[PDB]
Amino acid sequence: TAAEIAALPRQKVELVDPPFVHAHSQVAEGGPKVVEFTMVIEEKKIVIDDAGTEVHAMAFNGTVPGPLMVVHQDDYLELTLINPETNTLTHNIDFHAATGALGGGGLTEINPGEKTILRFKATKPGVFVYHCAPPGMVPWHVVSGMNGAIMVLPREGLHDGKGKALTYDKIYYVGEQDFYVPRDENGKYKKYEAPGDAYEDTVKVMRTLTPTHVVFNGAVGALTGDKAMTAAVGEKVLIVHSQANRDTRPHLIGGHGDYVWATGKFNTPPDVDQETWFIPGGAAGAAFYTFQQPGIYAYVNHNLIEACELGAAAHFKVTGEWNDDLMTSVLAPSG
Amino acid sequence: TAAEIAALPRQKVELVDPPFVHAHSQVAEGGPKVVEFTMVIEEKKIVIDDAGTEVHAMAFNGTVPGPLMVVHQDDYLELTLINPETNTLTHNIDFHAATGALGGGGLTEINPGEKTILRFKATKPGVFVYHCAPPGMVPWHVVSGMNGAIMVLPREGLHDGKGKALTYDKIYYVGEQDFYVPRDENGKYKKYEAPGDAYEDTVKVMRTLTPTHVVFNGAVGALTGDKAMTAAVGEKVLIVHSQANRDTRPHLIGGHGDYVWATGKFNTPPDVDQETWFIPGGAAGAAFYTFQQPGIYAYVNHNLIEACELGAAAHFKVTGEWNDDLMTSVLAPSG
Amino acid sequence: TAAEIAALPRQKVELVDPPFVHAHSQVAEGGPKVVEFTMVIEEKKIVIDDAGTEVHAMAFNGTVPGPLMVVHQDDYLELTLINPETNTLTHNIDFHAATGALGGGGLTEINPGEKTILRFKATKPGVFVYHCAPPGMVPWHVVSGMNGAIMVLPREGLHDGKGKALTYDKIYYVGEQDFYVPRDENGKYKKYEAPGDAYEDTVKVMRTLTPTHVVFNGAVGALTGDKAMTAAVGEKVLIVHSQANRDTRPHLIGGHGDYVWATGKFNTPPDVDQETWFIPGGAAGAAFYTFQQPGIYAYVNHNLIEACELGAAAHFKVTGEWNDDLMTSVLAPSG
Ligand SMILES: [Cu+2]
Ligand SMILES: [Cu+2]
Ligand SMILES: [Cu+2]
Ligand SMILES: [Cu+2]
Ligand SMILES: [Cu+2]
Ligand SMILES: [Cu+2]
Repeated sequence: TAAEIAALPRQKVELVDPPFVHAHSQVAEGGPKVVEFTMVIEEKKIVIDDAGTEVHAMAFNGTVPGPLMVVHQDDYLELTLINPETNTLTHNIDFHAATGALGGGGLTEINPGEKTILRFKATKPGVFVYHCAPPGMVPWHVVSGMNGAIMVLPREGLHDGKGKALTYDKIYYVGEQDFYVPRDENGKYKKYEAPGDAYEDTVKVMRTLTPTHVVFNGAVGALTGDKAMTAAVGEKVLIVHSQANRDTRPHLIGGHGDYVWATGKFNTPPDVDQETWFIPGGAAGAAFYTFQQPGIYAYVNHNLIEACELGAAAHFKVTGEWNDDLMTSVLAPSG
Repeated sequence: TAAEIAALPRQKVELVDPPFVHAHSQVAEGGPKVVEFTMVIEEKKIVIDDAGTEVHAMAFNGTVPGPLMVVHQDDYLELTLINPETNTLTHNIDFHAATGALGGGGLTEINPGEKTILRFKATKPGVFVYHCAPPGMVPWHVVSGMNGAIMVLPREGLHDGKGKALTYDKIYYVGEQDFYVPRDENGKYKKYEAPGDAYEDTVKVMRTLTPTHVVFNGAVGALTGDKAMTAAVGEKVLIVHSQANRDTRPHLIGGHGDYVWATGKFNTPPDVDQETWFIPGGAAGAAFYTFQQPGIYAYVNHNLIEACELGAAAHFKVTGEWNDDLMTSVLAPSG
Repeated sequence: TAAEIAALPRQKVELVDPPFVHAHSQVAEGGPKVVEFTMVIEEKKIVIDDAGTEVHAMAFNGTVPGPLMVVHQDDYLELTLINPETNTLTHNIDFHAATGALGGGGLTEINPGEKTILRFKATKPGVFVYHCAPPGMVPWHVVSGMNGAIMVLPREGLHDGKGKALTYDKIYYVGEQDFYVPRDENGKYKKYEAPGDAYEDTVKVMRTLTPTHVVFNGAVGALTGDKAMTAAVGEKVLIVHSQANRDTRPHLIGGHGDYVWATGKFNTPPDVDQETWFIPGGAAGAAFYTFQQPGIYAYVNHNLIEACELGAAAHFKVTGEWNDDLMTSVLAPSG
């Protein structure tokens, strides 16, 4: 009822940049809450590869992907979305988790200099994409990086197909972005003064359905080297993966997805013992794995051209003790 | 036996043009029936976009997609298929729902001026693609629009994964078509005086595996404006979706798939609470949704380039009262 | 322990060429074993189409795909991998079935003239891709044919979703391969006299994400005509299908997938009554079907351009008596 909603507790949360995730509890603390987030939209030039290739990103909270928001089923998510006067374009937000008004898009169209506050009830548990979607320019905003995900945890937290609690020690959010960067006749990537300048050239590339780059966390190598994700043997990790526009097929090289909600929806029982899972464009999925071996793992989109040539590869650096039962080199490489 | 089959009641059905579906009962009335359908194939020029782009379509019942035929499990589907002498090509039909002879393809090869009658037992419940498949010319016929779907309902109607009856108030059939239209050196679509004139140029485009157009009900915007699908708050709608040649990833913008038979087969428990489902090329799927919010919804292939640039977008106009518990604008776009 | 493993029975298994599979028991013979395989890597020219197009194949056991290795859950797979001096490249192996060191890749890097012996515990039941993945050269080896699959059977054989036993009479392994063959200025496929000579040209084609050829068992027609797979009405057949780099959507034309482990993993219950299933790039899947009709069946990737234009089509030739209840030509094609 009116009073019931009015009387619910309100709680502000500080966001953190992907692949890290803000403070949350797996089991819901008490009854339904109105969980409050604020994101400022930033239009800005980003460098997406080691050749200095530039995109005019359109970035929720200044990042590609935008940050993971975490709430529980039947909480309310209340987003203040801010479009500073320094931006050039109108923006909005479509939460796939939400019901009504084009996911919120119809209620959140903000010009530069405007802000809005949207509340919705998170009625369905799962990981879900969100993305900007201005009428008439939807894909251009999405493929300029204006997308992220949220997670709506069951109130009792995660469970396997038998209702046994699944509790992660850490969580990472990998947002995968297909970029479409115009090139000149000499094959060199083009640069533009303002976002709108690139519109016509970019749509032409979009229509080929062939990304120039496919990247995690906004750039080639963003989650490799000193920025590899980490775990220890014995540690239970949840990996949330989203792709707002194009299919992907995540794979943990050297590992598995012990439980994978490939559709991203927690009331759909997870697949198990997965090698390579599939997330369609416009969706998020989640994989749960318990690390068994130390070492460097690669986490990839298993179209290995996309992974190795186009940028869709991350690493995990895992500490701990080798398990010779699971794997051993009986004879090391030799003549 | 032939004698028992001959003793079964016949029902002659009048097909209707997609996205509408001929009158049927969700729960089968009586025992197995021989359900009779007739379709005339029409080779016809169709306009697929607002610019006036033309395709020489090959159209079951004169429409792209072909109409949805509805029977119950263990009914027999008896199709009279006619290839009028005004056509120039040989045609046939492959029913994915059928068992033997290349889905019926082997038994239904008809030249212009010929007809045939094929009967098959609908032994498996689900939605299934049908399409033309003439030896040596299979993809050309299919991507010229010569495909549709059937639905084989369980005799006891639909149920969810857990024995709850699911009874829809209305059903729509969205057929999605990838088209491969040749262009001139100035990037303008080519027209051909005869279907044959288009062939070589079309196979070249087909080889790029990149359609020029991806459309619902035969054309860009075919299911928008005054041809939008309709519903009301509280109404239960089944959306059957097919793609005979190429993957798709349906999404109801502002909604969900409450129950999605993503593989299209009713003995495979549906996924639930879906944001974006996946239907592989050569299959049909179905989603069941109860509308909770009024207004415009877009229904899209959620590669948003395919939706917004290439044509794969439809609308639903939904009447009724707004639910502020589910979503509200706390603060409308403001300075 | 190492001692306990050293004390387990060793079995030497002899590999057979796809699509055939080496002798095995569906239900496990005795307790865990160390199952021993040996494969020599062969770099050779293969001809992949009727125009005499050549690929520099990198072939496990001299075939594309490499052979299917069959073990049971909690057996040990011990592979001796040999890289002869007649080869020019460094190679390794990543088993998606294995846990640690990039699936074995980190421990199996062998130059020509070298060999290695890897052992891993097959802890998860299912069909799983394996492939070469040399640092810095991963997609190039994979798309040159350096991949296959293994099957790790549940010790008690296959069951359906309800633990009812599923026993096949025949098993076939179909390896699907996307090839990226460079062309000259006139659209002719290029030939090279060393694998390395083709590298740069191939990388350029790979980056289009558009294969020039998509084939089964290494070439157009490799599993059609005389080389059709065979079955009889009433026989239960398991069809294993893998694709190491790119999505596929298998379909048995005239048939179905009665049970389909679309993810390839046996602890994930199978989909049923399938028309067309989906296997993401980097994975294997398996379909079980009981033939009910005799004749030619086509088994395809149901992107029909990929099947009929690019080469992704096989045949089954099935003996037996026609079932007129299932399907009958009521009226044969007639004027
Ligand atoms: Cu935007
Ligand atoms: Cu969306
Ligand atoms: Cu036809
Ligand atoms: Cu088909
Ligand atoms: Cu290799
Ligand atoms: Cu791999």
